[PDB]
Amino acid sequence: HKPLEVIKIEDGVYLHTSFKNIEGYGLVDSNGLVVLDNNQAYIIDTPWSEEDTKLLLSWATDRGYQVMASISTHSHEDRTAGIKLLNSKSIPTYTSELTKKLLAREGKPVPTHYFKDDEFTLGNGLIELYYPGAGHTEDNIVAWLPKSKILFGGCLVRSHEAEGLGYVGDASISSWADSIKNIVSKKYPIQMVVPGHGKVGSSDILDHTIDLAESASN
Amino acid sequence: KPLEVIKIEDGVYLHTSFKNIEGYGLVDSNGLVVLDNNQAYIIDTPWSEEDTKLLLSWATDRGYQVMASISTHSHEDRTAGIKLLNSKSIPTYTSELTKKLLAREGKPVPTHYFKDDEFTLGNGLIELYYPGAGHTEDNIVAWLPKSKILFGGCLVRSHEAEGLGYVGDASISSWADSIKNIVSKKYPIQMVVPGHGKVGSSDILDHTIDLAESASN
Ligand SMILES: [Zn+2]
Ligand SMILES: [Zn+2]
Repeated sequence: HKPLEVIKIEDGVYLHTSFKNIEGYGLVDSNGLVVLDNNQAYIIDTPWSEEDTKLLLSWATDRGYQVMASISTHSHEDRTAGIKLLNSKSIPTYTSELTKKLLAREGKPVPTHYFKDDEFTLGNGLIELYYPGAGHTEDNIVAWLPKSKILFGGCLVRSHEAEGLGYVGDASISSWADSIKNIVSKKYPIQMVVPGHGKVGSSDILDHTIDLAESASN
Repeated sequence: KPLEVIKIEDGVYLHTSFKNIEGYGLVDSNGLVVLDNNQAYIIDTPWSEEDTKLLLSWATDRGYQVMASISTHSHEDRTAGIKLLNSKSIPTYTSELTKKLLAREGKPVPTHYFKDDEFTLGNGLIELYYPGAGHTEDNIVAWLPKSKILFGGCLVRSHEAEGLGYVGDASISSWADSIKNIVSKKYPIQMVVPGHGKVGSSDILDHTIDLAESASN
């Protein structure tokens, strides 16, 4: 597959995108973020593979950044593949309590840290994490970046160009619209929503996602 | 999600296996089981060794003898059902080119292989043909004279497909020429089975040319 791409999307916020070859279908992209605070770096979702995680770490360290932590937004592999490698480098890895326990139940590498409430911050205010309820998975969380006004929605949100909800084998479809409404209730002054797959868009990505969820729910 | 097998004609069964793609949804992949009396031939295996196991179980529970498999190209998916069949002493066939491509990539290799651009399997049951590069450099197709079905694998796209699929190893500018070589065989095609998506008519070929020429620009 083609290798990790990293592109600046705001002052101190970079989009990292990994790619998978899907036989029969084509190339599929997966997004996360790197957030900088002076020379400290925080990774929101790892890349989709251990080797693209290695490239992400090298991106940061070649720039003289110290990688302080990762947070993964649910237990699925496009969010967590790199937890094994970061653990091996002694980089703190974080999920929610629920995500950590799901990983453990499945015999997957676990983060070295977790948070218990519906809200938590990383980087002492830099990244606000929120659990809005089930949708894409029972455990999906979102990250709000108050300085850049970026909401990282992960797979709980769908890009404009997405006509469906994606992989729903672990989804709670009938809960999903309510969980997006919970995000809206936070009154974040969102100017960009970053989905787990596809292109970055505005806050109207939330309304789009509600439409898809309500349609599927029937 | 587990294997599905369904009859699409007397003696011909469609097997469809599924992958969970984690930002897109479920992706299906097709192959065939072709019967001559109780003797069964597999055209492409499920992309999983675990689904191939189930396809073999499907055949032998019905009391069929699995005579051979044929693989249409060297991609990770439709092979290493090769590994499994090899282990059960079931002959596995590919083109010689496909065989060497696998061997070069250190993948499991078929025990059997054919040299020319044409080969017939099962006493006239299955006709294999190499039309040129397209989805891949080595892709072959299988023609079934009895049922008048062409298995196009990923060289052909379903009527519903809007793109050529995974094009990483494609010869896009060679692709329309290769479909043309299939048309040039003048097979009395009643159906075409794509590697992905719904089975359809011979117009699936024209559709594929249209995607290929379009892409070529
Ligand atoms: Zn997921
Ligand atoms: Zn292929």
